[PDB]
Parts: sequence; structure tokens; C-alpha cells
Amino acid sequence: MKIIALRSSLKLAARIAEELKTEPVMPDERRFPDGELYLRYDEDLTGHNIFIIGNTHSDAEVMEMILTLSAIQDYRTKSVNIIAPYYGYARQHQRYKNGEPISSQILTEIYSSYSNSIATVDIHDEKTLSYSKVKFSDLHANDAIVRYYKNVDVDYVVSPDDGGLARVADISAKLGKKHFFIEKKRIDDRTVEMKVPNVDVNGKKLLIVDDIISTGGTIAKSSGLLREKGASKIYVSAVHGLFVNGSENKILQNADEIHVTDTVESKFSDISVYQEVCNYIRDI
Amino acid sequence: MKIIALRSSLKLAARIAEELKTEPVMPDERRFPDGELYLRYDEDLTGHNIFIIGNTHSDAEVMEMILTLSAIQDYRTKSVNIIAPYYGYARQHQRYKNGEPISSQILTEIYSSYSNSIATVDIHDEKTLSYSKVKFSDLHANDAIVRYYKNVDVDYVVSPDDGGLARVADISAKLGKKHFFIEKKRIDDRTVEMKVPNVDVNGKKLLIVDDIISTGGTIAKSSGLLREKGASKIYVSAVHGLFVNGSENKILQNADEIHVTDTVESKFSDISVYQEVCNYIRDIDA
Amino acid sequence: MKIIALRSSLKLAARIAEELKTEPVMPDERRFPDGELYLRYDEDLTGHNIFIIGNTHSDAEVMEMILTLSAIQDYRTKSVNIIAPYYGYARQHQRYKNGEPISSQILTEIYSSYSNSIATVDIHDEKTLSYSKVKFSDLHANDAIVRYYKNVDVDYVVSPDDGGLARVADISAKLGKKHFFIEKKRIDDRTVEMKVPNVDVNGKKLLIVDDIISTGGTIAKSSGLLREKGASKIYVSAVHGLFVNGSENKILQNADEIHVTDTVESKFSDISVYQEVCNYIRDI
Amino acid sequence: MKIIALRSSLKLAARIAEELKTEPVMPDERRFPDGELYLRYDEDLTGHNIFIIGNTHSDAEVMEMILTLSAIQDYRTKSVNIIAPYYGYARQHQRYKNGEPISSQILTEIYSSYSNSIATVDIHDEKTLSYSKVKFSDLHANDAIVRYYKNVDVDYVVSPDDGGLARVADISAKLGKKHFFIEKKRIDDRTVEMKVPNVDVNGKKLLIVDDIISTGGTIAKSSGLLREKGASKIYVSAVHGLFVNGSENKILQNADEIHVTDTVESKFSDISVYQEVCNYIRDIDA
Ligand SMILES: Nc1ncnc2c1ncn2[C@@H]1O[C@H](COP(=O)(O)OP(=O)(O)O)[C@@H](O)[C@H]1O
Ligand SMILES: Nc1ncnc2c1ncn2[C@@H]1O[C@H](COP(=O)(O)OP(=O)(O)O)[C@@H](O)[C@H]1O
Ligand SMILES: [Mg+2]
Ligand SMILES: [Mg+2]
Repeated sequence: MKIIALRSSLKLAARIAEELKTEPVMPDERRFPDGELYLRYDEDLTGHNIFIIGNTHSDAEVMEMILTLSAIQDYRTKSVNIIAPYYGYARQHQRYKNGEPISSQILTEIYSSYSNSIATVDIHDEKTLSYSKVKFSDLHANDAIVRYYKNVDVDYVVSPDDGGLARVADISAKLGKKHFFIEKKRIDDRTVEMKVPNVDVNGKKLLIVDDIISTGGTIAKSSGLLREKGASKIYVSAVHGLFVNGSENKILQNADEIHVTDTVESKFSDISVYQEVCNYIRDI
Repeated sequence: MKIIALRSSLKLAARIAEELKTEPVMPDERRFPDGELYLRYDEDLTGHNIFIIGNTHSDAEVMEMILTLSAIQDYRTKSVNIIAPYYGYARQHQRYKNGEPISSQILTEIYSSYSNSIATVDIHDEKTLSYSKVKFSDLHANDAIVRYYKNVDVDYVVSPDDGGLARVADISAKLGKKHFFIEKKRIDDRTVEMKVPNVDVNGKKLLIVDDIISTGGTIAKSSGLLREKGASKIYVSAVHGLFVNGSENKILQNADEIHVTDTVESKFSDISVYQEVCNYIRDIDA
Repeated sequence: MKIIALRSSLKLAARIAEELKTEPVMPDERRFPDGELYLRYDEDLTGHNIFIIGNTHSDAEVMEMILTLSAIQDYRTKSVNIIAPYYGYARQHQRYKNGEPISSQILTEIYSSYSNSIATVDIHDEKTLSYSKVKFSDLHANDAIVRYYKNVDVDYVVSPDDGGLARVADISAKLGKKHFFIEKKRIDDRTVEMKVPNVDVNGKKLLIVDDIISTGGTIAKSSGLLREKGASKIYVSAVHGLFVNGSENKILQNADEIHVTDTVESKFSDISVYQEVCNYIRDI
Repeated sequence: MKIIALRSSLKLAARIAEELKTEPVMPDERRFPDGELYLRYDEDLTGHNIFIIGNTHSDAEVMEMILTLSAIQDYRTKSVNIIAPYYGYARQHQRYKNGEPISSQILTEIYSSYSNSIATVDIHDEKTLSYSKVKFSDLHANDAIVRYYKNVDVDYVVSPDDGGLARVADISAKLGKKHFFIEKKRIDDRTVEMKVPNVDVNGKKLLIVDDIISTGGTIAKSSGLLREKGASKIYVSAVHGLFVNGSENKILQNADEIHVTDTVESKFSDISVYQEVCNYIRDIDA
């Protein structure tokens, strides 16, 4: 097997390759004077199962993935397998309203056209998996998150909204903890919060888990609610830590700690999903 | 017909739309907080021949094109036709080292999969046309360049290298002028330039034509050479004026004027290719 | 047998002849006033197996080889066998890009046209061996390098890149040592290094081995990385020490010692490959 | 047709190309850090008759020729034709002692293996032509030398030794002049020179012709002899002006002017052989 480690995924890809006892093959990569992307893989990939590891979120990441999918055609490979730790454009994904692209559809079609399989960790909505002609697997960071928090004092695991429930239920079951979620809705300029079930959080230590942190708005609002009601400690975790300005500070206004995975590498990437990805690679 | 005018081609697409008496339909476009691209076309495009006009060279331009090609599937269209006035990655049309992408191949395959036709103006190498499943037409700015310079005093049309010759031959013939090219080559840290044929440029007014100006190195050097040998005027034109890293100023150190087309819009875009693109559009109908 | 010792290979050729108990036959050689090369072999080579030993890298070396291949036709020899310790133009060898010569192809064809066999020590890429009509053997300096380092304190043998792996694996196996390689790639103006496997080099003694040292750039960059990470001693070896200005000083910025073979004779030629070449001659 | 102009022959090859209305194609050429030679020809040479023009006497020239012969195999050519205006190693065309190379033999064999024809101008000894598998033509600078000296006041054409006689006979006949040669020989540390026939050169203007000037010894000596016997003017010409070790100055101690051809370019290259080479090229076609 050959692991290809793209720019966005150097850390996780390196962790993966080390575990698999193989080279994290990196491209030579630069921009031409006119801004066009150049890539080169001088290693002979002929006859190998190839695992390309890189995110598909930014314009540059998409170009790096597409150009890599062309570059490796220089070799008669055994298979080509895309693993995008964080999959871009899975922000639904459908049309609302009309004349909007189903971006994850066309992008998934493209990727699927040039690969034998695709996988990602905790896609934002599973409908997107259906857009692939090849098998598109949804891996989960649950076990890695459970491993991290097994040695932490937690009273409840909490979803910030009424959608990340299955993940919170599974993680809490694995930690042997109770769980609940917060429903937040805006009704005529005023905000209304419901806890479900209506757990008493006074003096309690809470682990809030979500799939993505972008602006941090959702998590920060929920942390503030819980701190207000007397939560004694709030840990914030997510799979994909995008942290667009200035999400970190909004969240730490009321949360004590932030721990996300290495799907998107940042200073808060304390939890690695390499084992989960290695399992997939081993079983593919 | 519906003309979609993407961000990179607003000037040219608007000129095209106005000539064809139709709307230059622009997307509502913005970036999500996380930096992903959002587009929306609220106009009803159902049952029309669609012409999407936008360049394909920057990362953002490629995303704009691809996401537009997804957006239009929300409508039952008659046809979908891509026109990329400047076609990106046409310089990477083969592998020059093992493990390189043939970038123009994969990108052309993608565009072709979601359209009924593709067209560009003066592609850097026509090999790339063969990467397309649908008809991929190579339009030419020649007549537009001729129309501009028929009112300029020109003695010779010149290619700055031994590659853009057919264009220089065609343009010069339509101006009623003679032409030559410059061959520049490095031989052991020394540069040698040959003029072919070895035209005496003393007191002569020269029009240098190339397909793309990016770093402007070859043209700036040739301009200096020709100025050195006594050229009285030097005009520099190219179809695609990218102008990276001071290129226009390096060229103007020795050339008198730069005039490029509006395939890539800049302050040097004095020659519009709108009529050439309009003719192509009329041919494909609508 | 007759050994012919050409200008570039006087030292190794002498070592070879002494071991074989035979004369290292040298040409009378000078330049005509107009710069043309003159050679003469006044010894009677009739009826002997001839072994011409000389490098094929510089313009002058190529002319010396070609003119020697003509000069010896004055004698009815038993066989003519070329041994080029360092083989020039094996810098790939193919066309990248187009309109480039496959230099090692035409040169190998020429040599093969005038000989019964060719051999070299550690050719830079084995594709070149296929360009010969006669048997073209690739000899290896591995055993001589192992002999040298058997009495040196070494923790790991290291390849400076992901291509000289088989040599490093064989040498380390013979020394009873672990090994690893460094993958270096440039990604957007910044440099990225991976160790494979990700060996801890803190306080460790490293032997870095490569086939050729030219500008010393590759080796010097890798030595610097390892010194930076706490390597306690770095030995640098290569088969062919070209050392173009000012490679030696770049390398010794962070390496402790340089030891190369006598394929290309320099002040750093501490390791002789005469036994390896004698084996080939004996078995031909 | 495609003309390739190698480093050593840029002046002559350019003159040839211009006469034939074609590009003098030069390689991009440089040395790798380790001193090995790099060449690249990016022009598409497919389907053309190729004429490679470069000398073959220095180590670098030989490498340039050989590597060019490899480079052109990257193209499907109609034919490959070597023209080495000055052909190196033609002085070593046999063994004069045991164990010497016949250098012109092996080199000719190499060139012939990778071309369809070879040509040179005034080879030092025509024996070498027989070493070539393909047709190896020996062109002559005679008419070019005549064209130059038809406008010079000349009484006799002279060979400086008893070897270059046919050339001196031909040139003198075309100038309408008489001729003689000098025989110089060493007999016991004393030099004896005979003029054949024993022409009185007092007050006479002499044109000395030889194929090659290298160290210039024979010509400098003969010039001094003729000056001593009262020659009023002495012109020295040769096809190949190598000029080693002060040769031109040693000659000019007693000769009035030196004029050689452009087979080897120097400041003395006043007589171009471009027309002779062009005629040959036209014959082989393209
Ligand atoms: N956007 C770009 N800007 C500059 N150079 C590029 C770009 N894309 C590709 N290239 C490079 O240009 C080279 C090919 O150009 P060129 O040497 O003219 O050969 P060709 O005749 O095949 O075009 C390749 O090395 C390729 O990697
Ligand atoms: N490039 C050269 N410069 C000077 N002398 C040379 C060169 N190449 C060969 N020779 C020598 O010139 C001699 C042959 O010349 P010459 O005596 O005129 O006999 P021939 O009549 O056969 O030419 C030989 O000794 C040969 O080694
Ligand atoms: Mg190019
Ligand atoms: Mg002689």
C-alpha cells in the first residue's frame, strides 16, 4: 500500500502511515508564477493500493485533490482510494432555495469518477454519501473521543442541538454516562432553550459534543446557557475544528476546554482519529 | 438563450450579452464563514440554451465554474455550453516528469462531463482540445487584433519566439504586412537571439504578438533587443494579459504600448473579442 | 589478462592490477597543439582478455574511452571488457522533457558496439543497463562499505531520500543495524521532512549512505535535519564522490566525517572497491 | 527542412539558414553542476529533413554532436544529415605507431551509425571518407576563395608544402593565375626549401593557400622565405583557421594579410562557404 499525504492532512496522514509502517508520500508542490497549482509524485506507485489522504473544503484543497487524482494516473496502480478526513460542502446537502448548486453532489461525482472508493470521518449529512457511484464510507471519531474522556470527570454528555443525538448517545453509552440535548429556537427576537430531558446541570460537569465547529456560535450559546444554570465544568469537543475568527474566544467565554480531532489540524487537535482510519484501510 | 456571466468575465460577458440583446445573468455569490463558495441563480433557465462565460485558471474560478455547472442542473435546459475566454492549465497539457498531473486533461474531462460544448479563445496548446468528450472549439482573437492595428502605423508583425507563428502569419497577412519571429536560446549562461528572417528593424515599427503574457520575460527581453537594434516603435499585444510580478512594467521599459484583449480584464484590455464569441454563440444557436 | 588503467581511474585500477598480480597498463597520452587527444598503447595486447578501466563522466573521459576502444583494435585481442567505475549520464535516464537526449542510451550503444561486455559500480539508474547490446553488469560497493563501518559505532544506517533504500537495507542488514530513510519534499516554499519509520535520533550515531555526491545539497540538508534533532554523530558515505564546489563544506557543516569510494578518486576516498571489481573480472 | 545550428558553427549555420529561408534552430544548452552536458530541442522536427551543423574537433564539440544525434531520435524525422564544416581528427586517419587509435575511423563510424549522410568542407585527408557507412561528401571552399581573390591583385597562388597541390591548381586556374609550391625539408638540423617550379618571386604578389592553419609553422616559415626573396605582397588563406599558440602573429611577421573561411569562426573569417554548403543541402533536398 501507498499512503499519499496531502498538505491539509500531513499530521493525521503521518500518524496513519507510522501505524501502518509505511511512507507518508508527500507531493512536491508549488504554485506557478500565474497562481496555477503544480504537483509531482516521483515515487513509483505502480501496482500498489493507493490511499490519498486530504481534506476537500478549501478551493486549494479541492485543486490538490483533483490534480493528485490526475498525477497518479501516470502509474498503473492497483486501486485508488480517497480518504478525506473532513469532507467539504456536506453542508446539507440539497437545494434551498432554487438555483443553488448541490455542491456535494457534483464534487462527490467528480471524486468518485477517479477513484475506487471514498471515505470521510463524520460527514455532516449522510445524504451526500448517496451521490457517489463507488462505495462512500462514513467513519466515526466516537471511539477516539471516548478514549480521551475515559480519564476525565464527566457527569453528562450533551448535544448543542437536536441533531447530533446519535453520536452523543453512543459516546455517552461508551463512557457509561447519562446524556441530554439542548433545543434552541428563536421566537420573535427572543431566544428559547429546552433541555431534553430537563436535566439539572447545577454543579455538574458537562461534555458538549458536535460534529463541526465553524463560527463557534452554536456551541458558545449552549455553553453560556449551561454555565448560567450552574454547570461546574464544560468541556467542548467536535470532530472538525475549523475555528473561523474568532470562534475559539467565543467558546472559551464559558467553556473550560476545547478538544477536537486531527481531521482538521489546529492547536486544539488533542484527539487523533488515526486508529479509526487505519481500521478502514486495513479492512479495505 | 441565456448568458451566465461569472465574476472573472463580467466585462466580456456583458459586451457579449449586449450585442446579443440579452441579460448577462450574474449569480448571487458569497463565501460562507468557513470559506466555502455559495452561488445562486434565481432566474428561470428552463428550456433555454445556456452559455456560461468565465475563465478557468484560479482556484476560485474553477470552483465558480464547477458550482455553476451544478446549479444549472436545477433547471431543465436545452443545452449547456461553457465558454472560458481564458482556459487555465493549458500549459500543463502533458507530463514533463514522472508523476506530474496532466492538469488540462482532468479539468477538461470534468467540464465536458457537465456540458454539451466547450469553447475558449486562443488556447495555449490545441492538444488539450482532444481531452474533451464534447466539441471543444478554439476561437481566435486574430480579427479583433487586426481591427485594432489597421489604424496603427506598423511595418512588421513579430512573434517573440518560434512558436506563435501561425497567428503572426495570419495577423500580418490581414494587415497587409510582413513578419518575422525571434528565436531566443540559452547556450552556456549566454543568450543568443536570431531573427527569422533576419529583418533589419532599424527605424521600423514593430507589433509583437503572443498568446499569453504572464511574467513577460520573453517579450521584455525581445523588446529590449529590438529597441537596441533601432526599432522606432514597439507595440506589444497578447490575447491573455495575466501580468504577474511587474510584467507590464518590465515590458514597458522598452516597448511603447501594451494592448491585450478582454479575455482577462485589466487596464490594458483595449481589444475586445466580443464579436468572435458572439459569432460562435450564434452558430450554436439561440 | 591485461588491465588498462585510464587517467580517471589510475588509483582503483592500480589496486585492481596489484590484487590480480598484473600490470596496470597506462596509455602514453597527450594533447595535440590544436587540443585533439592523442593515445598510444605500445604493449602487445594480442590474444589477451582486455579490461579497460576508466570513468565515463567528463568530456575528456569519454574521449579517452572512445579513443582507447579504437587504439586496441590494432591488436587481435581475445575480448574487450569495459569497466567504468563511475558511469556518466546515468542521471535518470529517459526524456524529461521532449527534445532532450537519452544520453546514456546513445553512449551505452557506442560503448557496447566496441566491447564484449560493460560493467560499472552502482549505476544511478538501472534502466541504462538495458541500452547495451552486450551484458552490462551493475557491481555494488555495499560489501566494501560494510567492511569499513564494521569497526565504527553506528546506531542507524540512513538513506537521505526515498530512493536509495535497497542499498541502505542491505548495508544495515550486513552491519546488523536498524535503518530508516528521510523523505524531503517542498510544499509551497516551505520544506517538510518525514522519517520512515519515525526513528528517534536524539543521541544516536547515524551513517547516511547515497550513491552519488555532486553539489552535496541532498546529503547536507538531511545531515542538518538530523543534527538538529539531536544526532550525536553523523557519518556520510557515497559510492561516487564528485564534490562540485563547494559540496564538502556544505556537508561538513553538520556531518562529522565523509567517506566515499575510489570510483572517483578524491581526498575522501577511504573505501576501495577493488575486491568487488576483482570478483567480476575473476568471474568473467 | 530543419537546420540545427550547434554552438561551434553559429555564424556559418546562420548564414546557411538565411540563404535557405529557414530557422537556424539552436539547442537550449548548459552544463549540469557535475559538468555533464545538457541539450534540449523543443521545436517539432517530425517529418522533416534535418541538417545538423557543427564542428567535430574539441571534446565539447564531439559531445554536442553525439548528444544532438540522440536528441533528434525523439522525433520521427525524414532524414538526419550531419554537416561538420571542420571535421576533427582527420589528421589521425591511420596508425603511425603500434597501439595508436585511428581516431577518424571510430568517430566517423559513430556519426555514420546515427545519420543518413555526413559532409565536411575540405577534409584534411580523404581516406577518412571511406570509414563512413553512409555517403560522406567532401565539399570545397575553392569557389569561395576564388570569389574573394578575383578582386585582389595576385601573381601566383602558392602551396606552402608539396601536399595541397590540387586545391592550389584549381584555385589558380579559376583566378587565371600561375602557381607553384614550396618543398621544405630538414636535412641534419638545416632546413632546405625548393620552389617548384623555381619561380622568381621578386616584386610578385603571392596568395598562399592551405587547408588548415593550426600552429602556423610551415606558412610562417614559407612567408619569411618568400618575403626574403623579394615578394611584394603575401596573402595567406586557409579553409580552417584554428590559430593555436600565436600562429596568426607568427604568420603576420612576414605575410601582409590572413583571410580564412567561417568553417571555424574567428576575426579572420572573411570568406564564407555558405553557398557551397547550401548547394549541397539543396542536392540532398528539403
Ligand atoms: N501555469 C504555468 N505557468 C508556467 N509554467 C507552466 C504552467 N503550467 C505548466 N507549466 C510548465 O511549462 C512547461 C512546458 O512548456 P514548454 O516548455 O513550452 O513545452 P510545450 O512545448 O510542451 O508547451 C512544463 O514544464 C510545465 O510544467
Ligand atoms: N590534431 C593533430 N595535430 C597535430 N598532429 C596530429 C593531429 N592528429 C594526428 N597528428 C599526427 O600527424 C602525423 C601524420 O601526419 P603526416 O606526417 O602529414 O602524415 P600523413 O601524410 O599520413 O598525413 C601523425 O604522427 C599523427 O599522429
Ligand atoms: Mg509550454
Ligand atoms: Mg598529416
